[PDB]
Amino acid sequence: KISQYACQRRTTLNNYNQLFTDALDILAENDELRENEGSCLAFMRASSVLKSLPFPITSMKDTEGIPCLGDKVKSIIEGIIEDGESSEAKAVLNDERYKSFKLFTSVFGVGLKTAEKWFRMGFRTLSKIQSDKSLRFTQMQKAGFLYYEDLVSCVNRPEAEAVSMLVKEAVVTFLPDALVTMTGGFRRGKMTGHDVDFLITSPEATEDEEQQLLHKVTDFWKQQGLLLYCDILESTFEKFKQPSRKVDALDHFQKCFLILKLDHGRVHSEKQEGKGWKAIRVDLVMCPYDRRAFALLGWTGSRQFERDLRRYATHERKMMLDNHALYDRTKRVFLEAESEEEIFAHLGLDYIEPWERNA
Ligand SMILES: Nc1ncnc2c1ncn2[C@@H]1O[C@H](COP(=O)(O)CP(=O)(O)OP(=O)(O)O)[C@@H](O)[C@H]1O
Ligand SMILES: [Mn+2]
Ligand SMILES: [Mn+2]
Ligand code: NA
Repeated sequence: KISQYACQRRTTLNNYNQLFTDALDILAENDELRENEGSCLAFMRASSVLKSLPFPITSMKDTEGIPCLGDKVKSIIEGIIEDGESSEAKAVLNDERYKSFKLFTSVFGVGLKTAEKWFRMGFRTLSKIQSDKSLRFTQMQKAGFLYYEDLVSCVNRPEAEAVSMLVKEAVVTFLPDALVTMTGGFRRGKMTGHDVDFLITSPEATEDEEQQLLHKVTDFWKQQGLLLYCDILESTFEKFKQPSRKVDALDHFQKCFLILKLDHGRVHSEKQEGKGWKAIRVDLVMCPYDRRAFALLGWTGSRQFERDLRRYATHERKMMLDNHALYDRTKRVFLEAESEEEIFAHLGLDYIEPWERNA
């Protein structure tokens, strides 16, 4: 019996149901754009459970006993079994609002509100947006347009590893005892990603040393001429506050959203070609040493795995979980963890490996 929770499922990158899940992911994305949160959630949960299957669905009988598959979802599956296509997802892919939203938000610095604004102004192409003499762009959007081709091309594993070397070299220069971990999609085993994320923590650093590290590391890269974009968000972390009750929990740790210049010579791949460097989106998070397991768990993802982990903790265990802590409402105590395994054990869950969290 397959659980309704992604945190009680093993979801690996060998997806046998991409025909169904690609269609469900498109329908969920459209519901997000149309502000239909409920329908979005139902399609995301259906897509997630099909991603966990160890075999491809080839008939409607194969869907028996699978949770999170409502009547609307089963109609979509039936249509794909019929002729190998989803008429519903095909209509979304041909919709002008959907096409514009996907295209505009593919730019770093452009979200739902700016994409909607440009659509209602009559824009349909990035060429017309960039060349417009009346539009005003944020510093984030300027970087998004300037490095667009590099950012839209996938970051591969040799590039992610080359970035990891740069991050570690910079970090240990100021904090030699610091632990640097690659998180996000690449930690879940992905071959490619839109960015490279890292968790940084130090067992001996002070509160001030912890606060200054991201400033020191980015100033060092600025001096090197490697910092193409930088936004540092100061910490709002509260050591003794209860974890978030929200569906999508906010992270209060100090973090930075960067664009780094990655020289081709630093990349050890099978394959200078052009300008000799590639712009790479990099996110760095700094957390207190005692919260490193909660931060690692939250930053590893996937987003669906994190949502279900927090939902299971609340509804099944009367626990409150987020990127900073785990609180037991029955025992009235915060639960400590030195590893992700200890968090799973506190929750009464079998340990799910990072490459099994692709929900
Ligand atoms: N810029 C950011 N802001 C907030 N959280 C982020 C973040 N980047 C990464 N994370 C966190 O770490 C996980 C990775 O998030 P994302 O970076 O948005 C992409 P991904 O799941 O890593 O695959 P991809 O970036 O390789 O395509 C998420 O669970 C999220 O909570
Ligand atoms: Mn990522
Ligand atoms: Mn990221
Ligand atoms: Na965007």
